[PDB]
Amino acid sequence: HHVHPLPDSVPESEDLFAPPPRMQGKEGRPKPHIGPNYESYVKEWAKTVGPNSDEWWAAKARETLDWYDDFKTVRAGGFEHGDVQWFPEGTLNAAYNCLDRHYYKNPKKTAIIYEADEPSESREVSYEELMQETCRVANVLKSYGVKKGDAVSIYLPMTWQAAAAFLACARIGAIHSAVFAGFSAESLRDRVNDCECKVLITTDEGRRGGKTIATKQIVDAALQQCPLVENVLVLRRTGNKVPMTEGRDKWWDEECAKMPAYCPCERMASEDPLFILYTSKPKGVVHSTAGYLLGTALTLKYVFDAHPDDRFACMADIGWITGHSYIIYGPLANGITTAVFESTPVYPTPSRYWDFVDKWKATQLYTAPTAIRLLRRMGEDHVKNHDLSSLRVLGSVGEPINPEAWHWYNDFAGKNQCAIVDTYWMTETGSISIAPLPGAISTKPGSATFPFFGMDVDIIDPQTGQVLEGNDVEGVLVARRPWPSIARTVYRDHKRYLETYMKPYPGYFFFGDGAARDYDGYMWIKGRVDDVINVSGHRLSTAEVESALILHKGVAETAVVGCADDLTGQAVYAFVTMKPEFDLKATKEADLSKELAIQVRKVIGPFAAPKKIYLVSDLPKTRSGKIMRRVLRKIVAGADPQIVEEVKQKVT
Ligand SMILES: C=CCOP(=O)(O)OC[C@H]1O[C@@H](n2cnc3c(N)ncnc32)[C@H](O)[C@@H]1O
Repeated sequence: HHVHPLPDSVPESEDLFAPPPRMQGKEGRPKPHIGPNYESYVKEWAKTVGPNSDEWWAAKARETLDWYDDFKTVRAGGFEHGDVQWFPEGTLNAAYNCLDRHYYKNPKKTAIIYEADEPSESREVSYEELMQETCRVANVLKSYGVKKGDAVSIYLPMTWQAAAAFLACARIGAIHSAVFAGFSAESLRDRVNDCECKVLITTDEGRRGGKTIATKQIVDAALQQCPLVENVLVLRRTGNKVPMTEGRDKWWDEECAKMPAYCPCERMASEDPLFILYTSKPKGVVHSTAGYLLGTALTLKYVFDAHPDDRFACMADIGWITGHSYIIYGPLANGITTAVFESTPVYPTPSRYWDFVDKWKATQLYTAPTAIRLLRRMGEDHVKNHDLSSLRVLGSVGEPINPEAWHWYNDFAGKNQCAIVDTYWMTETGSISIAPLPGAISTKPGSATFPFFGMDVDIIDPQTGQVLEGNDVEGVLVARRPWPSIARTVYRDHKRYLETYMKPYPGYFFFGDGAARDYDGYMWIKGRVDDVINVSGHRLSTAEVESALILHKGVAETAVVGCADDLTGQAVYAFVTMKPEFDLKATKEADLSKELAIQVRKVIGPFAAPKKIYLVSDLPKTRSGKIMRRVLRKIVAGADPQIVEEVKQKVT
């Protein structure tokens, strides 16, 4: 075979995992929406793509969402000029479909499981309580003069009220622009200025992993260079003394106390912007209302086989698109219970995730590979002794998942009884693009499998632009047609939007990842095209090599980048993080990096061997969990910021 799976210790003949009994409607579990085999997936998938899919999408749009005014046209526009349209004549409100209509049905039903940084301070937040706090904040925003189309910045930590902040902006037609609680004043500054918002929401302080976040302090430093900001709503999260600017800053609780607990919904056009999300100049991705909301609802319902009574647990942060889509809009659109996790995976201990699952009986869990590798690094005592039988599905998101981690996830977290869904997508896709449907697809470690409804992808040659037709091919991934949840522009920078995604390969959407469709049709996302290494003509993906390195005993996490090599063009350079146990004194470093080079030669090839390996305590990662390989590539070429100092030193 030309295309090989990500290196794994299990033989390929014993590495295919059919949907287990919890996803077969047995043991009293819900029957999956799509099942039981790959055929049942294509039968429905094929309805959602091609020129004959309008009828299907028109129905799902009316099945999934409540509409103030119905739509006439289903889709229009294209990539060329960035004029994507979906249900343009229709109107709705995001807050209504995430709150009101569910409050009217079961008001005492839990909407949010607020898992506070301290486990004892956790509680349930019903829809009634959530809708009421949302309407109060909306009325506060309206009292500040916020109008439909105005941008509002949200600098909130993972407290449950962040959902109220989001939905309050969408209730009145404003455009919220959420920023990671923890970002520096300079990063916050640039994002508050680009969106030109006049209102800012934040807390006095944040709490994560037992460490405080001086949100109001960082905000004060930022707003010194944000002239437009006139009003700041400050939430009392810790109650510790923080500076408050007279006139500009008002307390959340005191402002909401003056307002009613209901607020009418603004009638939004399908294509009115819902939010701006800036990606780490700053790129403010913009999403519309109807299309983004429909994509998050359908993906959640089908990719996680969500049912009315489930308790979905996405452990991401709302500063990330993963939180936007699968903490707030997605789950609450479907009217179920969702989790707001304020802590880390290892506070107070590396058992927190599992203490959480058994406490609330999470029916699905959804986190990043960087966290799965973290818990793997901490031993199996923290997880082995839990029940966790309430789970049915386990999700990975943010990067390629090494089969080694995929197995640990499958073994201990799911006790080999849960489906593993490797969900591939981007901030610019709005919702999950390629992922296995858990009740129908048999999984391969590290493979996203097949594309989701509305997504028709192709493998194109990166230079010629020709479609590699069929199986056992590899290249760069691209989409053939728009999908409902696709981003519509970059805020006040539609040229960057077209030049980044639409002009590289005229006719398609350009994700920026390498991909391979193996002999069975499974898709394999190998990493960022920018991270590809060209060793004497061979194109090495970062997932291939990293997955191989983590196959050696004691390896915790790895990151490989490229650098100029006179003989080979580029050479591979590896940054390796070893587990706590591994005694770096007893074992010669030279002998270790030599065993690793061999490990790569044996499974990949004699060209993928690193020309140099660096041992480091950690890796440069973003808040979401992405490994910042561009940094490592820049260094070799000459979150926790203190990790860059160790790299510049260990490399030099
Ligand atoms: C997850 C959504 C939000 O991610 P965002 O911050 O927009 O970054 C998107 C990128 O994450 C990678 N990526 C994400 N999921 C996967 C995945 N499942 N496998 C491999 N790479 C992945 C892949 O490079 C993609 O372009």
